[PDB]
Order: sequence, then C-alpha cells, then structure tokens
Amino acid sequence: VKELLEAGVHFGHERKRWNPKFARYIYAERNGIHIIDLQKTMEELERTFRFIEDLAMRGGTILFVGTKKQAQDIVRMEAERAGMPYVNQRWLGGMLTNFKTISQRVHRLEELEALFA
RNA sequence: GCGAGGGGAGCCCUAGCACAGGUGCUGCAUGGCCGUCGUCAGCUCGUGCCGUGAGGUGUUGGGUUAAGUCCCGCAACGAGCGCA
Ligand SMILES: [Mg+2]
Ligand SMILES: [Mg+2]
Ligand SMILES: [Mg+2]
Ligand SMILES: [Mg+2]
Ligand SMILES: [Mg+2]
Ligand SMILES: [Mg+2]
Ligand SMILES: [Mg+2]
Ligand SMILES: [Mg+2]
Ligand SMILES: [Mg+2]
Ligand SMILES: [Mg+2]
Ligand SMILES: [Mg+2]
Ligand SMILES: [Mg+2]
Repeated sequence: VKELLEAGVHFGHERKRWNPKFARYIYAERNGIHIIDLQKTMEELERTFRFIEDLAMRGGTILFVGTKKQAQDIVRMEAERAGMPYVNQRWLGGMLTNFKTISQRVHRLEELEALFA
C-alpha cells in the first residue's frame, strides 16, 4: 500500500531547472514538466528507511528541517509526534557547525522560564 | 663629684670631604594632565562561514531614529568599548 499511495498524487513537478544527476532519476518529461521514476523511488525509499530502521533503534536523533511553506507545518507535527529535533523557520548559520554558541541561545531560553513562572 | 673637669643630644661659626642647587637643553626620551575631530555615530573582540592570502562576513540591506535607536529581513550567533 506504500507504493500505490505515492503513485496516487505525490511525484513529478519540476521543469527546466534539472541537474544532470537528477536526470538519471527521471522517467519522462511530457507536457513540459518532469516525471520522476516511481520504481527507482521505491528502491531508494527502501535503502533510506533501512538507514532509518537502524538509526531509530540505535536511539540516535534525526534533525528535521524545511523552510518551504508546504512543509513547515507538515514537518512540525511529524517532528513533535516523534520528539525529534527540527527547524521549519529560517535556518541559522552555524546551528550544527558553530553549535557551541548556538547552544548559548538555548541557555538563554531557560532564563526565560525562570522569569515566566 | 659637695666643687673642679670631661664626654653626648639639640643648635652655630671656621677649615676640609661626600654632596646640594639649576625657571640651563631635549614635549620626537617620557608619566601625568589638557585641547581637537565631536556627542560626531563610530570602533572592536569570541566562535562559525567564504578567500591561497591581505581580508571579508557580523556592522551590508528595507523602515525608523538625536544615535550601530529599535523593528523586519540576513551565514551568520552573541558579547564588549561607545549612545541611552
Ligand atoms: Mg493517503
Ligand atoms: Mg531546454
Ligand atoms: Mg537568519
Ligand atoms: Mg660635646
Ligand atoms: Mg649634581
Ligand atoms: Mg607631545
Ligand atoms: Mg605626553
Ligand atoms: Mg613646541
Ligand atoms: Mg581557508
Ligand atoms: Mg587555489
Ligand atoms: Mg575578519
Ligand atoms: Mg566591516
């Protein structure tokens, strides 16, 4: 059922902005718009969720992210409904890399709850 | 020591030694203090990111303000010397 749902209404959309690499992942390009390969997508989904199966059970944490409007809300509920980290708003430069200083802002957060109750 | 006479401290003259004192230089040897641009809106540090590097980014941009004042946006995130 996971396969036919995708085939339903969740594939192909972009046009005239394609990379040479995303081309081999393509199935066709009629009406002037690209059409992603559903078959290869499944196989990739398999390999991905395999990494998910390990990652989830390893106890590790996934950092979700999406600034696109169509994904801000979707990833929002789905990240909380899993307790996993995520950022829908404008991603900051250094969040992962310069993490030490980004955390200082998280520390400024607890200060708020202090003078909030 | 009853008296004579002797030495020391305080203080002086004369002779002699070490030394004092100098509004005599050098404000390009300096401390300190002061004028000045100008109360003008500025100048930087920490880490991250870009560049081979000098360095950039932040502090640029849009609105606003006496002001780097505040807001929104932002590969940047905070802080410090200033403004208040
Ligand atoms: Mg469905
Ligand atoms: Mg063409
Ligand atoms: Mg941002
Ligand atoms: Mg005598
Ligand atoms: Mg002399
Ligand atoms: Mg001088
Ligand atoms: Mg001087
Ligand atoms: Mg002179
Ligand atoms: Mg480098
Ligand atoms: Mg080179
Ligand atoms: Mg620099
Ligand atoms: Mg600069």
